[PDB]
Amino acid sequence: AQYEDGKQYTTLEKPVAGAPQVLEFFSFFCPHCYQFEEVLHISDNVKKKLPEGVKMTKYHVNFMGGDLGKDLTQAWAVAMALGVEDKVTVPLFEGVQKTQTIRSASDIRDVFINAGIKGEEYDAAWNSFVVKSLVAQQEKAAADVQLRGVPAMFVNGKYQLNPQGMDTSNMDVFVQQYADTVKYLSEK
Ligand SMILES: COc1cccc(-c2ccc3c(CC(=O)O)c(-c4cccc(C(=O)O)c4)oc3c2)c1
Repeated sequence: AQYEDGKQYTTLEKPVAGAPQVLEFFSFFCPHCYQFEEVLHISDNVKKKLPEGVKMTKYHVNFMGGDLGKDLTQAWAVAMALGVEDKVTVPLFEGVQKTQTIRSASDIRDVFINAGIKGEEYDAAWNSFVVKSLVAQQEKAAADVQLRGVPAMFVNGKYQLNPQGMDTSNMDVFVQQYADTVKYLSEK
């Protein structure tokens, strides 16, 4: 077959029930995730190939960056609660990996302030129990699939993308086949 279990994707031994249709995990400390987001724009290219209105979920992970890595998961929960993901994704990636000016929770907060999020607005969400639940959601999702590495993408909580089975000769070709695989899986 053109698509085969173990080539472009893998099947989860224990399927996860009720998971998001398309769920990808990432870390602002993850170098591959930087390439995925800023150079390849994988998520946006996957979204453009799925049926309009499909649910695309993106969660941060804890297992990179120790203390800061957990602050970034809470900061991503803040971004999700306020709906400012598209405003802080770039500066956070570059703050951590390009300029390396993000070394504390306050430095993370600076990115939101510079992005236009009001100070009181950010601090209220940071300490809100809505955000604490969003943090638990992200952790539960990663735990459900026994996530040990990022970047990663799962489809309907049963199939896991295998980026190792694609050609990296061409930036655009790699993205296209990745997105086509997600489409194929979502139609399974
Ligand atoms: C077209 O030019 C470019 C320009 C910028 C980046 C890339 C590029 C190429 C190859 C990969 C691979 C697979 C591999 O390492 O073989 C991964 C990856 C993804 C998720 C998890 C893991 C893991 O194993 O944890 C690895 O990300 C890649 C990114 C290519």
